[PDB]
Amino acid sequence: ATVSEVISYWRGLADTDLAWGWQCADVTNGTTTNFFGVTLWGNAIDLLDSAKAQGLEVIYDAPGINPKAGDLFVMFTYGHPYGHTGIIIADSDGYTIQTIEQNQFQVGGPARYVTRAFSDGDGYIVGWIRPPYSDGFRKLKDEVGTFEVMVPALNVRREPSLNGEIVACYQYGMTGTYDSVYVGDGYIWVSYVGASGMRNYMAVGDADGDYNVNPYCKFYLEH
Repeated sequence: ATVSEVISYWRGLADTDLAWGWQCADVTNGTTTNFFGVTLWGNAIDLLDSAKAQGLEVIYDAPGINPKAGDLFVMFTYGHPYGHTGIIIADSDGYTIQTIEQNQFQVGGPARYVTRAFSDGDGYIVGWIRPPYSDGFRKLKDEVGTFEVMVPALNVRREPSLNGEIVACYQYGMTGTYDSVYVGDGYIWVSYVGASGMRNYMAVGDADGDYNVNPYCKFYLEH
């Protein structure tokens, strides 16, 4: 993937919803997963550690060390322990950063243009990931399980399809029961009856056939 490709994708979304076609639903792991095939686990604040562990390039903020267009920043947050992330859309002079960021729905909101200082009332920039930029459905099984969300943010839908209506977005660490597993549109899905009373579907990893080959969750089976 190219820098212009990725920035243009995010500019498109900022310029403009419940039919968004990404499953992993934050800016950073959403981008690494969907453009680079590299999935990161953790809260936003954890993603520099997870990126390093997956062999990606990570650079920590320091005097004279400033981010570039295409970099994915991690921010320590004062108001909660989970951190914040976004994509840097222009080279930084070290005093401001131009970004696109996101603003039952626990995370994964609509994208917007932001310009921020390196440290403010909400938190401060810790560092950034530099991605390696270059030049139907079917029931699989009934199963009594619980999931644990391991990615920063994960969309939940009303149908187990790429663009099924989004009804929640779960955060890292969320757990819940499920009663069945589906395959569809390149993903494995778990399914459960939501509090609304209607059935929901959540993609839990990229699929090769019936195999979850890139998991977004951990799975636990009743004993």
